[PDB]
Amino acid sequence: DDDLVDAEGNLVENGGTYYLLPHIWAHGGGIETAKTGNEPCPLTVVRSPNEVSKGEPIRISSQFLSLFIPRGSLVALGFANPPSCAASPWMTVVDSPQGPAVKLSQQKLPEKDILVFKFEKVSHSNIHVYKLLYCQHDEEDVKCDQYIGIHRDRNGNRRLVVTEENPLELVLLKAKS
Repeated sequence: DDDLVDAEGNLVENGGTYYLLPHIWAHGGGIETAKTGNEPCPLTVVRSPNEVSKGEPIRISSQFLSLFIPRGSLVALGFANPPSCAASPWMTVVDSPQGPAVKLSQQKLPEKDILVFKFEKVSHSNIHVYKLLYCQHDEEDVKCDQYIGIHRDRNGNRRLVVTEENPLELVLLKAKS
């Protein structure tokens, strides 16, 4: 099984909320949302530039009713408290000229569209660190080797998108009740 482990050494609970913090303190803070481009509201998933900030608590769920999450299972990431305008708390990946980007949606999407992430163990580390993989849809299946990284746009928003270098390396801190 080899279940995902959180920042404090305890197994990650399937469906539990966690702050997705960068391994390296300097990289910034937690995950949030921001209104960018032509969006009518905060639909762009970004990383806070402030270290002291833990971002939004994020629910991490697989497609099973298991208590924990085996390392190779696909996961969906949703905000515990999504911005009012999103139809559901779940993140999804949307194509574009710039490339695939993590966004929220104004409509409820099918599971196959939100269960597109996968955490990957970062080797050479004492605390459990994980890269965040994006899993596209080949035929009817899926495949993940594209990593999610950060792209700072013209206004300083550190948008989460698929990048080819400097992928996110997170630790999952358990959010409080």
